[PDB]
Amino acid sequence: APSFPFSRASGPEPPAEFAKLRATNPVSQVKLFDGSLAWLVTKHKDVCFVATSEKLSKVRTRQGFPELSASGKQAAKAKPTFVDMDPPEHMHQRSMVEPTFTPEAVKNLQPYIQRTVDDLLEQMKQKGCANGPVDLVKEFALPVPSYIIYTLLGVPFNDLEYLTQQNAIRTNGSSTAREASAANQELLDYLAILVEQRLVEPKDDIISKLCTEQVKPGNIDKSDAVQIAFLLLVAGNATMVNMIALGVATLAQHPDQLAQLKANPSLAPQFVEELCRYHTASALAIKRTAKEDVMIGDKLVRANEGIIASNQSANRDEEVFENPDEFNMNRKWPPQDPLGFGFGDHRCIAEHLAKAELTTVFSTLYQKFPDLKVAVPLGKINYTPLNRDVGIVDLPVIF
Ligand code: HEM
Repeated sequence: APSFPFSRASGPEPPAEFAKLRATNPVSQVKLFDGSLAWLVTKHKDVCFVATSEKLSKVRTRQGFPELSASGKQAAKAKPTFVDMDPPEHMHQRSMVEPTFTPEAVKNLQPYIQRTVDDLLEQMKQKGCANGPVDLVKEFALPVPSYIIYTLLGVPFNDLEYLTQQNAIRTNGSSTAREASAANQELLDYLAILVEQRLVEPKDDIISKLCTEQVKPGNIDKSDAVQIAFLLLVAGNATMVNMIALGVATLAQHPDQLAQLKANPSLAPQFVEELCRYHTASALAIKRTAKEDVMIGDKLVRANEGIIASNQSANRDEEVFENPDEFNMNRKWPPQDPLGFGFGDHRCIAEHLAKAELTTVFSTLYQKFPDLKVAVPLGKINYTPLNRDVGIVDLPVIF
């Protein structure tokens, strides 16, 4: 059994194993870091089944849960938030924060999303690139999702830049373990203080809603509120940064489609849909253990055996998406959903927010900077390490 996670075939490409497995062995066994074996599911239809089957559990203290590293194994010891819950606990806690992320609520946020993107682009213009390329990640891709989610949680404007840097340190590939865990503690300590404050005078933010509607009535206590707030910050931020940067790089690689976006900014939604299918930047989140024996394709998965469902592979499934390895913002979409945000009850709570952010970025960026160019040869883009989710570490641009 091959070791899993697989390595990406190159900087921007999924692992090569997935296409071979989809063709010849779509439910197969892989070997995890600790020697245990898990089942790997690669076809779109089977990923949807794993994501919705009531016979499968996300509870991480069940025998067989497929942790992919040693830190995940010890993270499993902490009190769980709704990301690691089964029904009915899952929606009980998830519904406490879902009102901010509904399509209606995200529509109302759209002026603020646009103002945030406008302000950060205007700052980048004023900085200019007269002394060399600037890093689109540090200058734009990182602060846009960071400022928005921090602001929604309730962080005041003056604290945004420090906390944005600290959260970046958490996931930066060249951080030492001491740097990353110190940045992590910095974030937890700040959120605990913000929770204490909102308990005394609530404002109009997510932490205030939790303190007022759940902590004070006793449905959760203030430490749960910290954990839930922390989850909403760290679950998707690094992914948002990577999606923005991957979108720019992808458009640099497909000049004809960038030309269409420049001439019709209203194509941004379709560009975003294809971006999230093609670059599945969160590919290791759909993991389960079997509560009972369950049949998947031609394989029997026994109780207490772990399953990993690759939405990355599913988003390249030849049986669902015609020419899946071509980036084509003008593709015709089948009835099946792309799985960039997962599927079923656990499907990304922030799907609408994430897409609204991505759509605002790509309908604005080239209107502001019509000559935005990646400043290094495209073959020299600094992608994330091949053993990690696809992403871009830094992206020098001129404009
Ligand atoms: C483009 C950016 C994003 C992508 C591609 C993405 C992708 C995903 C994926 C694949 C999952 C697993 C869903 C499943 O189990 O079926 C997920 C879950 C989640 N995401 Fe996102 N996400 C993004 C942005 C965000 C943001 C901005 C936030 C927070 C504000 C967020 C919070 C979450 C949470 C809390 C979960 C767990 C939901 C649950 O188990 O009920 N994500 N996301």
